Amino acid sequence: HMKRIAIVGAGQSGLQLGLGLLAAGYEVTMFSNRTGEDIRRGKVMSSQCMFDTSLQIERDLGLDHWASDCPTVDGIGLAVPHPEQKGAKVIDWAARLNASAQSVDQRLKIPAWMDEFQKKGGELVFKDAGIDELEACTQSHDLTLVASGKGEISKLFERDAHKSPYDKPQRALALTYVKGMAPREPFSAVCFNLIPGVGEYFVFPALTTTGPCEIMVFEGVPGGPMDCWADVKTPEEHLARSKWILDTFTPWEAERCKDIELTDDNGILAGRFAPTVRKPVATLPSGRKVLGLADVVVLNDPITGQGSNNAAKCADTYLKSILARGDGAADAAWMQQTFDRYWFGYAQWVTQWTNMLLAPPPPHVLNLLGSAGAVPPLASAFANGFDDPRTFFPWFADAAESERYIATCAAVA
Amino acid sequence: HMKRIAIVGAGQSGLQLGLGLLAAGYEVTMFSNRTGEDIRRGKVMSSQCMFDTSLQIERDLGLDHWASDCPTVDGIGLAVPHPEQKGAKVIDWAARLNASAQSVDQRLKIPAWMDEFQKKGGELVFKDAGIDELEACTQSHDLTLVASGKGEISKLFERDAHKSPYDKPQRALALTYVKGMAPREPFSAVCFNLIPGVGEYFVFPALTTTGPCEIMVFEGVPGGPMDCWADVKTPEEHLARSKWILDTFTPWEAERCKDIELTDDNGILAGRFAPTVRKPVATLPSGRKVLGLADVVVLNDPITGQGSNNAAKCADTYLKSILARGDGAADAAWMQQTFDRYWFGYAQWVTQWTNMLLAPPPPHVLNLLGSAGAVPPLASAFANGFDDPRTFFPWFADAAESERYIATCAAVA
Ligand SMILES: Cc1cc2nc3c(=O)[nH]c(=O)nc-3n(C[C@H](O)[C@H](O)[C@H](O)COP(=O)(O)OP(=O)(O)OC[C@H]3O[C@@H](n4cnc5c(N)ncnc54)[C@H](O)[C@@H]3O)c2cc1C
Ligand SMILES: Cc1cc2nc3c(=O)[nH]c(=O)nc-3n(C[C@H](O)[C@H](O)[C@H](O)COP(=O)(O)OP(=O)(O)OC[C@H]3O[C@@H](n4cnc5c(N)ncnc54)[C@H](O)[C@@H]3O)c2cc1C
Ligand SMILES: c1ccc2[nH]ccc2c1
Ligand SMILES: c1ccc2[nH]ccc2c1
Ligand SMILES: c1ccc2[nH]ccc2c1
Ligand SMILES: c1ccc2[nH]ccc2c1
Ligand SMILES: c1ccc2[nH]ccc2c1
Ligand SMILES: c1ccc2[nH]ccc2c1
Ligand SMILES: c1ccc2[nH]ccc2c1
Ligand SMILES: c1ccc2[nH]ccc2c1
Ligand SMILES: c1ccc2[nH]ccc2c1
Ligand SMILES: c1ccc2[nH]ccc2c1
Ligand SMILES: c1ccc2[nH]ccc2c1
Ligand SMILES: c1ccc2[nH]ccc2c1
Ligand SMILES: c1ccc2[nH]ccc2c1
Ligand SMILES: c1ccc2[nH]ccc2c1
Ligand code: NA
Ligand code: NA
Repeated sequence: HMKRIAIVGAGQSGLQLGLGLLAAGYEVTMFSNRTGEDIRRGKVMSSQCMFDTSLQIERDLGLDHWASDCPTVDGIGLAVPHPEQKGAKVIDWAARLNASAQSVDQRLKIPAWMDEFQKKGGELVFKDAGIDELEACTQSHDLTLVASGKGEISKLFERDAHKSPYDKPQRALALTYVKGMAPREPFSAVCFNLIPGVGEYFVFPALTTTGPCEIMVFEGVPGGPMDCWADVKTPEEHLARSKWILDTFTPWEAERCKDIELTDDNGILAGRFAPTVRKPVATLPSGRKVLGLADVVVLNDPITGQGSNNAAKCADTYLKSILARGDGAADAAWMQQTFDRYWFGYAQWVTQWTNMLLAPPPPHVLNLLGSAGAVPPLASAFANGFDDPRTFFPWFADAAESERYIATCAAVA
Repeated sequence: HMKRIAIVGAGQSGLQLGLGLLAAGYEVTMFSNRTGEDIRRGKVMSSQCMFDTSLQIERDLGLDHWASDCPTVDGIGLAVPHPEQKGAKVIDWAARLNASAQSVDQRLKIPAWMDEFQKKGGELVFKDAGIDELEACTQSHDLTLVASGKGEISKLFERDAHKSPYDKPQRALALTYVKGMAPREPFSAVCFNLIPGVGEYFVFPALTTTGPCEIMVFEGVPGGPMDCWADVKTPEEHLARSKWILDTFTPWEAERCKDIELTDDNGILAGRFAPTVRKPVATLPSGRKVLGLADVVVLNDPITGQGSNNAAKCADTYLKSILARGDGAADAAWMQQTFDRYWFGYAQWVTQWTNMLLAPPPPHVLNLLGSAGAVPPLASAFANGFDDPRTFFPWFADAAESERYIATCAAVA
């Protein structure tokens, strides 16, 4: 009678997909390796800035439960320190987003969606799932998906070397969730601070388990002055190192932080990983097959702020493919084509752009970013491209095309 | 109080946009150069095969008025004549679409949407609009759009030479709407017949003013054996020349046509045009500005079946941009950014792919099309790519990437 879907991994993409499937009349089994409460009170996992298109995917499913309470992010700003004048910027501009972005802590969203999943009839099973659970799921369900993010079981899927130009981390990452930051005026924004040869500091308002906050995101070229977390062993030390980066590299941002505190002692993170794309179909010892979802198959560095946007868009594409398939077999071909539509239609572009941004920038890029400060339509294109990075091609990557786009923008300024 | 939008040109994109704007509470003025009835009873304009994503845009607006009555197109087929054996094919395969396509004659859809537009409160003005009407609209409306398709006033917009690699027609076109064709079994499809060095014949079921039909689409390399319409001066002669092409080049299709008749004497068309992209902002003598929509700014050869899909997607992107803008100015910068989002996010890919397909194919393409006949997942990717041609990049265009995609497909077959 009823089609039955198993999802291993209770994360953003898995739960969005599972909730959509329940609403469409499927039976859904989901495995989680943590309780909701331990997720709420555990370490942060991301900075999860979702732009309008991803937000709308959630709205269309009825899952925008924090829309009113979560602060809106209304623009993007970009600043570059002056090579000469201390504490001055040589580039400093901003542009409004055509529609707001929002960052709802996954510590809030994932547990609440787990609650909703059970209320809507999903079967939530608690276990650190392994091969045995995948073998069991594939015998009792029409389709089994792995949605375990950066978890170890994700390595069941073969690395796709041609889609993975990097095999090492390209940035040392850290997150710091704080209260008390002076609000940005006259509108909120993701404040991008690009430190040439050193790294990046991004900061924006968000909602966490103690209410509204701002999230500080730090990325450092490995071995550089912002690869600076190895000796940090306490929350107090993490807050202090966060303020040290701002004092040292972005004193204009330190002026907003004279009174910041951590939201909670678990509102901190540091780590690193190599960008990786994996093949989406994994074969179990039995010969049965499972399909990878979102970060299991496409894992990008957070520098472009796309992971949670990718997660929403991936789960949307997979849900649409399931609903269209009907009673057709969920075989390896269908699985692969489902991933291919996500990859070739969308994620290949997000991934190529993110991987290029991790490398040292060519000269036409500096000209582009500086020109944006004098050409508001170009600044606007930069800001709104974060909602659909396909719109950056080819002009972000090619000098001649970048000059042509600057000219188009200047002509309507 | 109310924002007011003028649209010059009562075509598919203009009417979809106008109806969406009325539903959102805007005042809309629209200019048409023909009455609804003369459109219904006049010459056909297109073959308007719309794939699922475009169909869903219409559904989401409540405009899928023919969904139940229009025959569904459930797949794509590809056939290539054998160079040796007479009347045989060396390639002949098909694949199912993940969701049906539909072709509702614009002679039906445009007049019915004009009726709906008036019923929903739009102001429909009948005049062959010129500069004077654009000058008048721009004084009395917040935003004026030109949606006149292949009409002469579209030339108010400057040709974009960098986005327009062609300045001459690349195919001699013809359309023939017929009754009596044997239905394709066991499922309907767009039957692609590629005649190397000569042209293309496509055929699929559709709905017109006399009910269900099939549409024959002919494209001929200029000066070749299928550039064969210049001496056709009557409907009877047009039907006969249509059957001659099938008898001569695709006798397997002629077997379905032993009993075909025209749906009506105006169910025929022949012509040609150069693919053209235009700059989207036009400046009137007064200095006020107007924004071009759909075929006014991006006009592709029909060979890839995308014009009406582009029209729906363009009007969707423009409607979303208007709704997000609120009371912000509809200035040249906003106009340009609205087009840019359509172009860089979507249409640049449809356009580049369509323009490459008009040129003689490189060897890796023949290998790809032949391999699809032995690799069903690749045939499926080919078919479903017509719903989002971004999914064809880069593997349709690059030999090495084409070989990699064939390998991915063969591994899950
Ligand atoms: C520092 C940092 C900052 C980021 N900032 C942003 C940002 O600003 N914007 C943005 O869009 N993205 C951002 N991201 C990325 C984004 O958070 C992720 O890409 C997103 O969470 C991916 O969703 P997912 O559903 O694939 O995985 P997740 O949401 O991580 O879900 C995976 C879940 O599976 C569980 N799991 C693992 N193994 C198992 C197992 N064996 N059995 C059962 N369950 C298991 C895990 O516990 C976890 O809860 C950031 C990431 C990092 C690291
Ligand atoms: C032979 C052929 C086959 C095709 N087959 C397909 C297919 O299979 N699939 C597909 O998706 N697309 C196909 N197309 C393309 C598709 O039909 C068009 O791209 C689509 O109609 C574009 O919509 P539009 O709204 O931009 O223009 P239209 O829908 O053409 O609307 C333009 C309207 O503006 C009116 N107008 C012109 N000048 C003025 C003026 N001065 N004042 C007022 N009104 C004016 C015109 O009379 C017309 O009604 C085909 C095209 C051709 C020529
Ligand atoms: C170019 C522009 C700005 C810069 N700040 C520090 C180095 C450097 C180089
Ligand atoms: C190790 C790594 C990074 C650092 N930045 C400043 C001091 C320092 C030490
Ligand atoms: C939005 C945009 C870019 C970003 N980089 C890191 C976090 C983040 C959020
Ligand atoms: C994806 C594809 C086909 C399917 N048949 C039953 C469930 C299911 C999921
Ligand atoms: C966002 C993130 C990193 C970047 N490096 C250069 C531009 C840029 C934008
Ligand atoms: C193109 C290539 C490499 C790059 N690194 C940062 C921006 C950028 C653009
Ligand atoms: C992020 C977004 C767009 C961009 N264009 C050039 C560099 C770059 C970085
Ligand atoms: C290659 C394949 C098929 C063909 N039919 C006619 C010429 C030709 C060339
Ligand atoms: C002119 C053009 C094309 C043609 N195909 C067959 C005869 C003929 C004449
Ligand atoms: C669908 C797909 C391709 C096509 N080429 C011409 C008409 C047509 C319809
Ligand atoms: C597009 C953009 C801004 C606008 N303000 C009023 C109407 C309108 C349309
Ligand atoms: C559709 C239309 C034209 C084409 N030429 C080669 C492949 C192909 C597909
Ligand atoms: C790449 C380049 C040119 C082409 N002509 C027909 C198919 C095709 C693909
Ligand atoms: C149409 C669609 C996809 C394609 N891949 C190679 C040629 C070609 C034509
Ligand atoms: Na300043
Ligand atoms: Na046959």
